[PDB]
Amino acid sequence: YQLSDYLEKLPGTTFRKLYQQPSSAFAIFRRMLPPLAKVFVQALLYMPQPMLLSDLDVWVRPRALSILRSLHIVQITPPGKDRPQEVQLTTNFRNSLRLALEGGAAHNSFGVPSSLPVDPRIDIAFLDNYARKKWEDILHYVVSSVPVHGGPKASVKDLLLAGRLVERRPDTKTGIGITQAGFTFLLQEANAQVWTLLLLWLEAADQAKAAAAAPDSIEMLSFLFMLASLELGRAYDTDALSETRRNMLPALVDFGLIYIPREDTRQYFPTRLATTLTSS
Repeated sequence: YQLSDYLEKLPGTTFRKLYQQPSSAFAIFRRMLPPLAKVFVQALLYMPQPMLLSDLDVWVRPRALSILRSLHIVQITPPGKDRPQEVQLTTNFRNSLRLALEGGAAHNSFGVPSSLPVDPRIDIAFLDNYARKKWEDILHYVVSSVPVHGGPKASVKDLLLAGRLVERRPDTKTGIGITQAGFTFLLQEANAQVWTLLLLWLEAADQAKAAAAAPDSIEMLSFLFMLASLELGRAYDTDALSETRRNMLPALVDFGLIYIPREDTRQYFPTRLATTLTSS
């Protein structure tokens, strides 16, 4: 619904930057492309030259409903461009997806688990309370902007404001009132709610870059996919991340996708919000 809509707006140049990254290409591939599109793309990545449409039809076989829809989804997202009789895949996407399917991606590009002992008090229950309360607060905030005829971190308020889930208002003590977006946002399922905010967190950095040209969204998104491949209740090693990702842990903590302990900022714990992402 949301990620798809977001992606359908992205210009080619970004897609090819995003597909410098196996995990990304493989994540999209895995959990955007429908059962058939996968099948079509597999063969396509394997076969020698930009082959014949008719041969892809011979690949199709049964059921025979999505034969059209599958062409569109493929057409919009990847850099898998074609001209009648010829249907190519973009080097970047090919190269990226291959490495992924051959499990030959950088060793240090995944959630490196941590050797350090795990505080007995940090269980799935803790990591659920934490995350839950974190989201409670955000939801309470956007709620407390509904006319009545502390809350979250300042960085989130400003993000909701920028996102137009909330609008500045002269009348109200808060200085803030709910938008129709905000209403819609409040009705969405906890998954859709997290994506709604994350996509804003992304757009924000574009809206910034654009001006600041008087990390990029792609880096932020890649990392998100990574966090969706990690395991819940397991501690991961901070140092193994790239500077750009070490530099995103605060935002994701604010959002409740990550617990750090104060005791040891060598181990980051993804919450259920982080691992669910792509499975929803």
